[PDB]
Amino acid sequence: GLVPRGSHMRIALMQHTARPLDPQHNLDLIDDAAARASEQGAQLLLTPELFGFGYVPSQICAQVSAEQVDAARSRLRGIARDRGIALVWSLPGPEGPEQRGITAELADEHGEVLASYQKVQLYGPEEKAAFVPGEQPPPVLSWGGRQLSLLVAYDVEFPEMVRAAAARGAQLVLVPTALAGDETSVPGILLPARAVENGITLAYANHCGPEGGLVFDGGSVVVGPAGQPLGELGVEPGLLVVDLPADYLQDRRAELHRNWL
Amino acid sequence: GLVPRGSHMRIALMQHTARPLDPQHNLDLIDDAAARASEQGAQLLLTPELFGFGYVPSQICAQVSAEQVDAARSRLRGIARDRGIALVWSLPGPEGPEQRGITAELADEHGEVLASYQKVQLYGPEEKAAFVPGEQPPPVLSWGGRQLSLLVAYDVEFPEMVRAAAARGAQLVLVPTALAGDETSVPGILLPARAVENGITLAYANHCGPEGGLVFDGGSVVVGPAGQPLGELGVEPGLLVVDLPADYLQDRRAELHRNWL
Repeated sequence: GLVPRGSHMRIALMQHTARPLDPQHNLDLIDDAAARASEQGAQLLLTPELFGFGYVPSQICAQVSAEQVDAARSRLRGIARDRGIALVWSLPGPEGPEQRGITAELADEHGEVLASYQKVQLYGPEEKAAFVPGEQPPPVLSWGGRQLSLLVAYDVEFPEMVRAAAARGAQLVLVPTALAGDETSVPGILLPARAVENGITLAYANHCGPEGGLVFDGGSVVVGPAGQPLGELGVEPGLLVVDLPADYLQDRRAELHRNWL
Repeated sequence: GLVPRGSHMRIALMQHTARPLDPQHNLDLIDDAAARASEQGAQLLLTPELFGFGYVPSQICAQVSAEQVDAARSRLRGIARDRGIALVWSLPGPEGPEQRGITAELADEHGEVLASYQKVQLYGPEEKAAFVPGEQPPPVLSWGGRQLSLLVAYDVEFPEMVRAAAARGAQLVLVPTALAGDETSVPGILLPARAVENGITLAYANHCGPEGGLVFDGGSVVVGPAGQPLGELGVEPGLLVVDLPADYLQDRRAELHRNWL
């Protein structure tokens, strides 16, 4: 509804099912969500991990070329510009099939790519075969009055990954994901802790329903600094729209912690 | 009740109010709990942070001598031996008032002190004035068929501290605490995450009720590896008795995480 008195940031999360290896279909779905989010007053849309090709790691490695990834990336830059909305997507990275990782990028409302990040924590044997892990810490950048960061899926389950973002100043961590198998503890136990233990907000945008042999949980959610959901979806497709409104980060004895991991 | 088929470890947690600066009274309370726990078949009793002198950091620094700490320590070693129960307590450390920290020690059922640990993460200005922070990682040792570790209070709120224990092999992390001010997020959001994110069990033994100007929350709890409470108390004094029955620890990219804290 109308923009509320105490908020100058409205975000949207797209939760939907992707079709393996059908980028025209999946990117159309993102385009539809982007238009809808923009009409609803959202300034940014977060979309799920690997949505443009479906969550099919071994098929992506075997069948999706670099030129086909770049074509999807171009289309997504165009959707950000043409729908006038910042957009976070996740595709394979730009290198050859055996050299690339899983990435996330943020384009602003002008279509300018502000940040790119390569998933550091790959999940399971299929992802580890299909992709190269990232080696760089999460980026943190000013946008819309806050410091935003990016992580991908399994990364958020590691307190170290969220702490790395918060250490660089992050306030709002945006996380494309692909979580299947009724893993309730991730959004139900881990995200709230990641929010509280850093004093940050996180947004987690999942696939939902059957896709690529798996059953995605939905459960997309935005969690505030007190660990409470500001908004959440269940298992069905949806567009979640949320208005955003002793100290751990300074107290942590990071010079000792770094020697004890 | 009777020892159950699938469990060979029964632990107890003492939740009670301490009297500031009255060790005879507070150590009697521990003795009472130890006897009761042993009768109930528990093999170990966990007791709260600084219970023997009360949670009064500035008064401990100003008024409690090293010889008075050592006298309390001796009494607690004797309670472990004489009640035939392993005992985790927390007192000031053994040094002079301006050189010591807040510690936790574990004595076995023979009264042998197996481990000592000095709290690394001091909470607030009063503790930081009254005590010196620890510089060593948490200890991990075999006892009762598992790897046990110790942390104290605020330490457990840092994922890095629990990860440091789990990295050394910990399976069961025992935590004397003193949590006041209706801080629900600690036992309600952070402990479950610390358990899940490491695949461990944690035990958290609090004070309860008014003491030393503060109002302790109770809420003592044992959390299993799925993040669910195996047993819990509310705000009243009690003796909680619990029978104990992709992979984060190996997947974490600790060599990168250590550079990003």
